[PDB]
Amino acid sequence: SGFRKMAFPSGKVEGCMVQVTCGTTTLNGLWLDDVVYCPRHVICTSEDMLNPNYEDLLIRKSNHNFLVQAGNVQLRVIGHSMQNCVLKLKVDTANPKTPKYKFVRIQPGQTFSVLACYNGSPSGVYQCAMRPNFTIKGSFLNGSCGSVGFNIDYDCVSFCYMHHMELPTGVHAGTDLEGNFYGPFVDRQTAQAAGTDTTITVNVLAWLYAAVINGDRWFLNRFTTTLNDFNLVAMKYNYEPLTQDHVDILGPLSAQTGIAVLDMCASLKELLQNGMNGRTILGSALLEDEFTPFDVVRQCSGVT
Amino acid sequence: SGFRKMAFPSGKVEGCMVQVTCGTTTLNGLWLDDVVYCPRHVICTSEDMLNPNYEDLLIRKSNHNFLVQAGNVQLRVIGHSMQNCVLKLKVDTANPKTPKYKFVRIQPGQTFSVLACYNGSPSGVYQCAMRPNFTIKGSFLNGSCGSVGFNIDYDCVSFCYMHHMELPTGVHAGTDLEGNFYGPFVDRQTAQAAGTDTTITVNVLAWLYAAVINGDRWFLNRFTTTLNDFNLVAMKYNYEPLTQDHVDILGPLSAQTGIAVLDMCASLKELLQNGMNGRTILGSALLEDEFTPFDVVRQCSGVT
Ligand SMILES: O=C(Nc1nncn1C1CC1)[C@H]1CCOc2ccc(Cl)cc21
Ligand SMILES: O=C(Nc1nncn1C1CC1)[C@H]1CCOc2ccc(Cl)cc21
Repeated sequence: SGFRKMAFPSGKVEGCMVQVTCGTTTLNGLWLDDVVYCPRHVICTSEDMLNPNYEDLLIRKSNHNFLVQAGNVQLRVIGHSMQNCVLKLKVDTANPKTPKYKFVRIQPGQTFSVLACYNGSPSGVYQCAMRPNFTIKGSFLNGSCGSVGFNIDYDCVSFCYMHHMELPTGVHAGTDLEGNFYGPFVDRQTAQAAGTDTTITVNVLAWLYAAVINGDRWFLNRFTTTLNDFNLVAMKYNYEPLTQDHVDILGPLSAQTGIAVLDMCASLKELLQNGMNGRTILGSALLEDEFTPFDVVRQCSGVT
Repeated sequence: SGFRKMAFPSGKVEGCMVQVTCGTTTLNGLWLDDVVYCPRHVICTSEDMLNPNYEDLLIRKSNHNFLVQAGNVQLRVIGHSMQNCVLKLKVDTANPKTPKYKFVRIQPGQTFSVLACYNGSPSGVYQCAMRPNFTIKGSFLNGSCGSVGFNIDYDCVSFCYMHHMELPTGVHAGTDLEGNFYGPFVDRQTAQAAGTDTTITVNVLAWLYAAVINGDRWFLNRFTTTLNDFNLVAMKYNYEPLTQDHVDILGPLSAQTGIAVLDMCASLKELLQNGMNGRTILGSALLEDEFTPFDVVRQCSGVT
């Protein structure tokens, strides 16, 4: 038993991390097959970032200007192209450590692990959620750009995020591996305010199921509710509306614990209305929303 | 910016995980050089665990009874010995993926990453602290025994923990890599109650410094305190006593923020006495104690 904010093992992704330098800018790249993926803002100076014309800036760059280093060995760049906000640097060597992989665009509320890197070297791994306002709350310093988010299904790594920037509010923004930003954000140093950071309701419920499975039951009450009644309370508390799709997704957790989804919604409703009263749930004093129902099942079953 | 419960990249440790089976028991082992380390309770049946005589049980086991599998390939066991609560299985092949490593016995309050494994395969990685009562609060299911805790200094992996059991209270106990248990626990299915789980005061202060560095400053007050006055409050709240050694260890964080350690102790004192009042610090509603002052410096500087 016990429930932890668990990240995927990062070894498969560590073997893909490289350093990419263009001029005076060094960031991280992802080396998969004979392609290195990195944020296109590697071509920018700090001045350029204020209003960059990436196509115009890219004209002044040749293959030899992109310095790609894997460990202590240099990769030869034989091609470069821009796909949305990412650059794809074709190298002459396929990464021998390339795992089975996919590029996936996640939905808000989904979780992933981030392997934070600096100069192509891994510093740490943590679990994140794509917030409903399309930001992530990570831990990224200067040089962390190009660090990636991913999920693993046994031996296939699904890359879902590449880190690009920190908004003036300290939250993070990035793209999928096709270079498309999550949300309305652009790779420009400009006023970009995030929208409302609502709570991922289906994730909180999944985490409440994880608590029951792991012994924390104090919050279970004698009440039930309806999707409409629950949603009225969820609106008031900046919680995402719960749909029948979410109820169906919670089905296996409901079956395992014997607690109907709407009964758990009524427990969540009372927690929102009365608070925790100085108590904790799974060692947390707030309602945790960065565990999906799939993460809960996976962690509680031991998927390797 | 941003501060996350970050684990070390686990690739170096993933390459050491093997499956060890003895009879009907399968658990994880750590393969370093030509030795596989695993909990000695791999030789036990569920009945034996009630009152095992490990030396007597071990007499009935030969090298061929320990089945060691690395991925899909079997390792030949050419020797076996018991060192405290761990078995050391000598194999005929040195692990080609053996990283630079040390075996270290950590002190209560120190942190480490756990690579949770099942059948020699990694399932996930999370950051833990050795509690002051010598337990850890992990996420371990049946089959997770032999999963290890470690820290990394650039390329050297310091193994500090091997998972052995879950106490009836859901907390976890284990040994260092010499097989010595942390705390008073024994590898026997018996009444083993944990002592008081006090809060790691020096870690909370380090995390309060991390909050200031990352923008969360609401809790800073106009007060100061003394080590003795602070410790009176810390005793009342089941916080570990703060020593001058702890103040010295917080020195670089104090210097970076310009907030004297005793002033931060006065902030912590008011937080203990008044609570958070429904507010959060680094996205937490409670005082976090599983970040050491070294973790805070490391995360805030970007050590790879
Ligand atoms: O935000 C940035 N990258 C990063 N990633 N995670 C965190 N941080 C930094 C620490 C903010 C870059 C990309 C956008 O253009 C600029 C412009 C100025 C500066 Cl200082 C940084 C950046
Ligand atoms: O606690 C155990 N290992 C484990 N590790 N982390 C978690 N869990 C299990 C889930 C409790 C083992 C070792 C002690 O002897 C026994 C005896 C009975 C049983 Cl059921 C398990 C065990």
